[PDB]
Amino acid sequence: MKVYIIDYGKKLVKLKIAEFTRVGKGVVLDPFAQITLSNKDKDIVRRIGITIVDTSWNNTSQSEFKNIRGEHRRIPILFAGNPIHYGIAYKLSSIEALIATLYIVDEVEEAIKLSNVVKWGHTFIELNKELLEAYKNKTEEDIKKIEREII
Repeated sequence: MKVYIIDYGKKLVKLKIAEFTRVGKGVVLDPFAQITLSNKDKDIVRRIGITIVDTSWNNTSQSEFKNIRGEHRRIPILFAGNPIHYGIAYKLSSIEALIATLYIVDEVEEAIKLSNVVKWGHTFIELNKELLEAYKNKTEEDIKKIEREII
């Protein structure tokens, strides 16, 4: 699918997968969003795409997500599989949030090809795989109750 990035993430841009933008497009991954990503954002992702705001979980605020154009969705609980934040909840990198999004929108197939862009992409998947499987192609409410259980 198409991937966009808002910057005030060199990898995805170098690898032809993403481009920069000033205006949000498609589904905007937003930790401050009330609506959780589900199987209803599936066709928006396929036709329009995914917008990423390049930032950290710790020092971000809602001010940099607030007026971004597009459909705002948060990602359910997941654990970073990168060698820097391994095991820590919610602290996903840009490529991990992409892998997660693709998995949940019933596109597990491409969550794999993207996971080979980085050497630890495989680690992130198998660390959360049936968490990802329990998330895949499920409705938001079905996805959200599970998120509450793990906590």
